Amino acid sequence: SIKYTIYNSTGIQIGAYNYMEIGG
Amino acid sequence: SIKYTIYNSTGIQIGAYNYMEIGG
Amino acid sequence: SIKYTIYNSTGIQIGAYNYMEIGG
Amino acid sequence: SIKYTIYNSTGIQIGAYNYMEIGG
Amino acid sequence: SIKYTIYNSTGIQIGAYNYMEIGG
Repeated sequence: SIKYTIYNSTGIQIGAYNYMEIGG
Repeated sequence: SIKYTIYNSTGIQIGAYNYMEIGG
Repeated sequence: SIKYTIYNSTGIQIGAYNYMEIGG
Repeated sequence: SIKYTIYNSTGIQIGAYNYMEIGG
Repeated sequence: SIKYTIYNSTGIQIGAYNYMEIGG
């Protein structure tokens, strides 16, 4: 019974074995 | 019974082995 | 029983081995 | 039993080995 | 048993090895 809610965000990854790089 | 909800967002990836790069 | 819902978003990728670049 | 629903969005890619570039 | 539904959107690509560029 898990529920996710996202508002006004940037850079969402939903899955496995993903790669993300965030730069200033 | 997982549920995802996204509003007014940018850059959504749903899957595996994805790559994402975010720059300021 | 997974369900995804997206509203008023930009840049959605649904799949594997995708590449995404986000610039400010 | 996966279900995807998208409303009023821009730039949707559904598949593998896709490339996406988002600019401000 | 995957099902995709899209409403009132812009710029949909369904396939592999696609390229998409989004400008502000």
